Amino acid sequence: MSLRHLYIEEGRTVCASATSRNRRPTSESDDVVVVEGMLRGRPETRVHAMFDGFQGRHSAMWLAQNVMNYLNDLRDVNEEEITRQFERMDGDLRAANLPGGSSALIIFVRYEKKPTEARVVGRQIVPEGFTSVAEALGGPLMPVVAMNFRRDPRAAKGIYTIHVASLGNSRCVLKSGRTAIHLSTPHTASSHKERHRVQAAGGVFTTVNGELLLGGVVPMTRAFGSFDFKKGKLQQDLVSAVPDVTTFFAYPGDDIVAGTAGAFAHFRSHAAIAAAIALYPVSPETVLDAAKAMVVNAKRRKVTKNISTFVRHLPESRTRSQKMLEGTSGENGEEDFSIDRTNELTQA
Amino acid sequence: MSLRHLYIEEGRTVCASATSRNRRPTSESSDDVVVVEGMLRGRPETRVHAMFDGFQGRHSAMWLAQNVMNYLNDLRDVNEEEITRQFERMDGDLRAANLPGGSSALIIFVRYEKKPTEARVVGRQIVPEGEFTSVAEALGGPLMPVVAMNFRRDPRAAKGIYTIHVASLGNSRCVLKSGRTAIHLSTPHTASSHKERHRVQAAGGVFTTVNGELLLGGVVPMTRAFGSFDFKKGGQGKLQQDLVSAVPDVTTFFAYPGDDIVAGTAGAFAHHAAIAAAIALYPVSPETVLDAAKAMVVNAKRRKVTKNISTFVRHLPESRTRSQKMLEGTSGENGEEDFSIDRTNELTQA
Amino acid sequence: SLRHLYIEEGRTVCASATSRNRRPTSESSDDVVVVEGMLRGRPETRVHAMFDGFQGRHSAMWLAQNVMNYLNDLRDVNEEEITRQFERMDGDLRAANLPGGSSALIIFVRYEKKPTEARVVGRQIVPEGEFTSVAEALGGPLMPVVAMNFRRDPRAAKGIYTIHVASLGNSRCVLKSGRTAIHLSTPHTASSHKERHRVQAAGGVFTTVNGELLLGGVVPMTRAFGSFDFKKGKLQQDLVSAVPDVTTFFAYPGDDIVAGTAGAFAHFRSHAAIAAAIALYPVSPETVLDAAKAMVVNAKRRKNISTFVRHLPESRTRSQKMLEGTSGENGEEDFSIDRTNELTQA
Amino acid sequence: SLRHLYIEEGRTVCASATSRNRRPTSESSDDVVVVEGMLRGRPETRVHAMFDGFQGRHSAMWLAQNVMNYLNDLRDVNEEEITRQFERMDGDLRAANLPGGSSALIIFVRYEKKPTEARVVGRQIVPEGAEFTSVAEALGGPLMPVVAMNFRRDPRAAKGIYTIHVASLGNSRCVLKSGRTAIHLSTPHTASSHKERHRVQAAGGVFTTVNGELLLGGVVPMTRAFGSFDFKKQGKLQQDLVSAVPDVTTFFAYPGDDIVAGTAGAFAHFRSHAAIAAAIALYPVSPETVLDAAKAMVVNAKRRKVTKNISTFVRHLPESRTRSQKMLEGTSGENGEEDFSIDRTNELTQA
Repeated sequence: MSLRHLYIEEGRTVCASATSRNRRPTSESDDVVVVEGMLRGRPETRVHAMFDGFQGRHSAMWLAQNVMNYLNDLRDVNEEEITRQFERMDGDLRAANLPGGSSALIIFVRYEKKPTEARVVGRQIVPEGFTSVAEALGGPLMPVVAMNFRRDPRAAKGIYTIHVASLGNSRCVLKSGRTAIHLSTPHTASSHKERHRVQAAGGVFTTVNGELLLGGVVPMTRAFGSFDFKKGKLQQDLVSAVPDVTTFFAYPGDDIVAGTAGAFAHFRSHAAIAAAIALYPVSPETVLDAAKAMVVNAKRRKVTKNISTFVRHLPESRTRSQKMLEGTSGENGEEDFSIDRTNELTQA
Repeated sequence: MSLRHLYIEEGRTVCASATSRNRRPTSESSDDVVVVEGMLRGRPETRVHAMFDGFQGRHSAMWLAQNVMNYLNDLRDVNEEEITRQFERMDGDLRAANLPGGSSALIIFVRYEKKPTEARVVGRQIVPEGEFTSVAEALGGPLMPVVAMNFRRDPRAAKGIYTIHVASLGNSRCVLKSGRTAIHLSTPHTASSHKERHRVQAAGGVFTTVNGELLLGGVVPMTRAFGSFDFKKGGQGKLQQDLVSAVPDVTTFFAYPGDDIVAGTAGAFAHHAAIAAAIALYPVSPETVLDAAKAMVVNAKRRKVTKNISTFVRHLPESRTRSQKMLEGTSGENGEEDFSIDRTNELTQA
Repeated sequence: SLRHLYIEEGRTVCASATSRNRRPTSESSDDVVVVEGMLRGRPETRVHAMFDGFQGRHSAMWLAQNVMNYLNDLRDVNEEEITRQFERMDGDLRAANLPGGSSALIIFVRYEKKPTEARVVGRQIVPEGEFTSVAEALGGPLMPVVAMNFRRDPRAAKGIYTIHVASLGNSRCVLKSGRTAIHLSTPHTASSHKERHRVQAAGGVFTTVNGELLLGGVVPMTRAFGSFDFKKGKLQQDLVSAVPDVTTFFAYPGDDIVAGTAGAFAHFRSHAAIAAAIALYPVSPETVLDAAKAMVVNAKRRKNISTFVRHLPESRTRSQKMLEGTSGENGEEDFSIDRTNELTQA
Repeated sequence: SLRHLYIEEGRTVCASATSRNRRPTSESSDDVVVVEGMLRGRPETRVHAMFDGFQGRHSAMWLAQNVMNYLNDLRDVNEEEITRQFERMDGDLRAANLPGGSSALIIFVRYEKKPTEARVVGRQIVPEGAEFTSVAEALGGPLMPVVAMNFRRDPRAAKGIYTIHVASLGNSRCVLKSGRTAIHLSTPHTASSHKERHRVQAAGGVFTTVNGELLLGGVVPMTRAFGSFDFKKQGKLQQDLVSAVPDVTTFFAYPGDDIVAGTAGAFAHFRSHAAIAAAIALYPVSPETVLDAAKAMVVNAKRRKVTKNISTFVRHLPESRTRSQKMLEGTSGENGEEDFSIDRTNELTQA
C-alpha cells in the first residue's frame, strides 16, 4: 500500500549524465533490476534490463553487475551484436563459477528526431529476409508493409525505436493509446517450439514438485545459468543462452511496461495480461505509482515468486530537469532525467 | 525517541568504495549539512568527516558540503598549511557564487597508521615540526610539557593507531573519547576566547549586544567562519583585515583502536568539564554508534536547546573490517556507515 | 652471436615466490612468445606459448599478454576445458577490436613424479572416453592403441612429463628424444582436404589470390584468432575457427620440446625433413639457448622467425636464473625442473 | 662509447605499475649500485644506493639485494629511522657469514610541490633538535649562518623543491650540482677525517701502514663500513672501531639541479676535495645528457689512473614530471638509463 520513506539519489544521476556512462540498479537488499543504464556509445540510447535468477540470486546479481561493461562493447545495437555479447556474458559467468540460474531482459530504447522508413508488421520492425511475436501468441498472420516515417504524421515529433532482448519468462509490453502489445515471447516449457527444441536435442522434461523443469532443475528452456545443461556431457545446449532479439517502433505517449514472471502470474489468459495493462492509467507524473501498483495487485492474486516491475512513459520532448528517487515498500526507483520518466518496483 | 523508517543504501557505498572516492552528506529537508564520510583519490587509509553549521540560511553551508571534496582532492599532503591553503580557496570561491554568506566548518581527517613514527607530544596532541599551545592549555587547563613518544615502545600502539587532523573554523566541537577519559579537539572560535576577542577588536572590529546575544558587528555569532563577507577583507568598507577569519585552526592527535570521535554542531552543547564528563560517560560501542549519535540530539533537545543540532560519532576499531553497510532512516535524520576500519554515524533535527 | 645480456634474475625469483608469472619475449616484429608462465595453484605445471600475428602484430600481442588470466580460469587441463578458454579469448579479442588476427600454440608441461597407466599409441595418449594419431595425421603409419603401465617401467622411474598441446594455426611443436623426434602438433590449413571441406561445407569459399589460396580471398588461415570478418560475426557459421586442436603426449626426462613459428620450419617442407634436422640437432641441458638461436640462424635458408626449446631435466632442480640477451633477441629461463629458451628474428 | 645497448623498458612499466622495484647494475668488480628503487606506499620518493666492497663482492652484493627489504621498514624517512635500519642490516649481515667488506651510500629523493620551511645552512637543512656542524664547514669551508628559510615566500622553485637525504657510510662521495655550483653532501670516512681518526684511536683501534697506505687495524681501508666484524663490538671491543652508524645529512635542491655520486675510485685522483667539486662543476648541468654525464666520469677516472674499481651515478631533478618511460641497460662499458616521471638517473661501472 502507501509509502513512508524516501531519499534523493539525485546528485548521483547528475554526475553520471555528465560523464556519458551510468548504470542504476535496484535489487532488494532473487531478482535484480537495472532501472536505467547509459552506454558510452550513443547519447540517444538508454538501456533497461531485468534479471530474474533461479537457485540463488547470485548469477542474476553478477549479470546485472557487469552487463553495461559488455553492452558497452556493442558496435551497433542490432540482433547479432546483442547476441554476441550474450554468449560472451554467459561464457564469463561460467568462469565466475556461481550456482547457475538466471533469465534476462534487456530493453534498448533510442529516440530518433527524424526517422526514415523501414519494413514493418503492425508495430514491429522486420530486419531481414520472419515471424511476428504476435503470430507467436495466437495473433493472426499478417503482411509486412514498407513503412515511410518521413511522410507519417504520427512521427511528427520523432519516434522511439525499441530493441528487446529476451531469454526467459520476464515479460515486456508496449502500451499505446487504449491498446497493449507484447514485445517478446516467454522461453518456458509451455511454448511448444521451445519444448520441441529441447526434446528434439535429447532433452527431457519432468514434473518436479508441481511444475515442469528441464532435466528436473531448470524452470526455463532459455537462460543464463545452468551450464549443466549447456554443451560440455551433452552435444548440444538444451537450455539456450541465445537471446532472441526483437525490434519495435513507438510513438511519443506510449509506454513500456515490463516485469518478471511474478508480475504477470495469475491471469486466466495471456490475453488478460494485455487487457489489464491496456486498462491502467500510467501518465508521466504517475509512472512510479503505476510501477508500484503492478506489484501491489500482483500480490492480491497470490504468488510471492519474485516480483519486479518497470514502467516508462515515452516523452514528446526533452526536459532539462533531473531527478532520481528511491523509496520503500518493496523498493522503488524513480528516474526523471532527459527524455525518459521511468521506475521499477520489487516486493520481498 | 524511537526510529520508525530506514532505508539501506549499501549498493551506493559498495560502488563508491570501488571507485576510490566518495562524499555523503546528511541533510535535513535546515541550516546544517554533514559530510558523514568521503574518500580522497589516492589516500586509501584516510577518511573525511565534515560539518557545516549555516548562519542565516543553509545556502553557504550546502555550497561548502557540495564542493568540499573538490578542494580536498587538490591536497599534495594533509598538512596545516596545505589544508589552510584550501580553506582560502574555498572561501574565495564561495564569494564567487555570492550566496547569503554564513557558515561554520568542522572538518575531520582520520588516517589508520599501522606502525606510526615517533613524534613530540603533549598528551595525545601532536606538536608540529618547526611555538606550541594545546587545546587543553587553551581551554584553560593544566599545561604539560612536550614529550617525545616512541610508538615502537608503546603497547597501546600494537595494532596500529589512527592519526587525526582537525580543521576548526567556527563553534562546532570535536572530542576524543578514550575509555572513561574524554578530550576536546579544538577551540570554538567565539567571543568567549580572549584570543579571538583580542584579534577582532584589535583589527578594529566591534562586538555588540543584539537580542541578548553578543555578535560581531552585531551580526556574526562567530569570529571565524565561511562567508559573512561584510566583515571579511572584502571591499565596501575596504576592511584591511578579516574581522571574521576564514583561517582554520588545524590540530593533530592520535587515537587507539577502541577510541571514539565525538563531534557535533555548537547546538549539541548547552552544559566544559560537563561536556567532557558526559561524553566520557556515554556507552559508545561498535553496534551502538548510531544510538550514541541519536541520543546526543535527544539529550540536547531535552536539555532544552533551540539551536541547530547535528551529531557525529565514529568508533575506531582494532582490526580492519570486510563487510559493508549504509542505512538512512528517520525519527530525526540518521545515516550510518559500516565499512573497513570505519564505523560512522550522524544525526540532525530541524 | 652473443653481444649483450641482462639478469631479469630477481624478477623471476619472486614471481616464482607467488606461484604466478608470465614472461614474454618480443622484438625491439609480428609474433610474440610467452617463454614461460605459471598458473596459480598448479606448482607442478608450466605453460609456454607463442603467438604468430597475421597482418599486424596488435592482435597477437593482446593474446600473449592476456592468455594467462584465461588459463588461470580453467578447472582441469584437458581438451574441453582448454577449448573452453579459446572460445573466450576469441570473444574478448573482438570487443578489443584490432585488425588481423593470430596463430596460437600453447604448451602445458606437468611433472608426474609418480605415473600410473594411460592408453597410448606411441608417445601419444588417447583421452579416456575415436582417436586419430598426430603421426598418422602427418603421413606416418597407423599403430595399435595399447594399454601402458608406467608403474614398473624403468624409463618412467624418475617420473614423466605429461604434455598438452593446444594448436590453432600453423605454428609447430615437436618432441626431441635422443636422435629421434616426433610431432606433437600438426597445422590445419587449406592444404588440408578435411580442413578445406569444413570451410566449403559451411559455405566458405577458397580462391587463389596472387599465387596464394585464400579463404574468401582474404585470410590465409582456416583456424586462428581474429579475422572476425570471416568469423560467425550473414555469417551464421564460423568459417575461420578459433577452436584449437588439442593433444596429449608424455615425455621422459632427457628429451626436449622444440617449438617455433611457421617461419622457423619454412623451407625444409618434408614433414620428415623438419623432424630429421631436429633429431640431428644436439641439445644438452646446457645448450638450449644455442639451440633456440641456431634454429633461427638455420632459418637463414632464405627465411619472421621465433623459436622455443626446452630440455626436460632428470633431476628435481638446480636454481634461479633468467638471462635476456641479443644478436637476435633471446630469453633464457632456469628454475626448478625447468630449462627454457626462446629466440626471435628482428 | 656505446656499441651494444638494450631496452629493458617493459620491466619498468610493470615495476612502476606495482608500487616497488629495485634495479641494481653490476659486473664488468666489487661494487654494486641500486640505480633506482621505489619503497611501497611512497610515490615521488625514489632511492639510489651504492655499495663499494673491499676485497670481495659478497658483502656488497648481499646489501644491494637486501636493502629495499629493510628500507620498506622505515616508519618515515629521517635520521633516526635510517640509522635504525642500518643497525638491523649490519646485524643480519653478520649472520650471513660473508667475507666482510663494503661501504655504503644511500640517497633518498623526495619532491614536494608545496614546500613549507626549515632552518637552513646554505642548502643543508638543519634537523630539529639542533650542536649542528656538517658537510660544508666540516670540509673546511666558509662558515655560513643558520637562516629561517620560508620556501613559501621563496621565488626559486614556486614549482617545488627536491628534498635529499644522504645516508653515507664509507669513502664514497655524493655531490649536488646547481648551475655552475658544486656542493658536497657527505664527508668521507677515512684517516683524513680528524673526527674519524680521533673516534677510532680513542676507542683503542690502531691504524698502521700495510702495503702502501694505512688501514684500520692493518686491514680496513675506511673508518666506517658494513662488514669487518673483527672490529665491531673475541676481544671485548665494547666500542665499534669500525662503525656501521651512517652519517645522515639533508639538503633541498631546486628543479634543474643534479645529483652526482661515485665510488672512491671515481674521485680517486684529485689534488684536493675542492678539485673534485670543481671538476664535477664543469660537467653538463644535464637536461638529458645524463647518461653521457655518468659515462664521462668513468672514462675520466680511467683517464686519471685507475686503481680500485669505478662506479658512477647521476640524477637530474626535472622541472616537470613525465609520462614517458624508458630504461636502457647498454654496454659501451656497463651502463643503464632510467627515465620515468620526475626521474632521470644514470648508472655506470667498469673494471
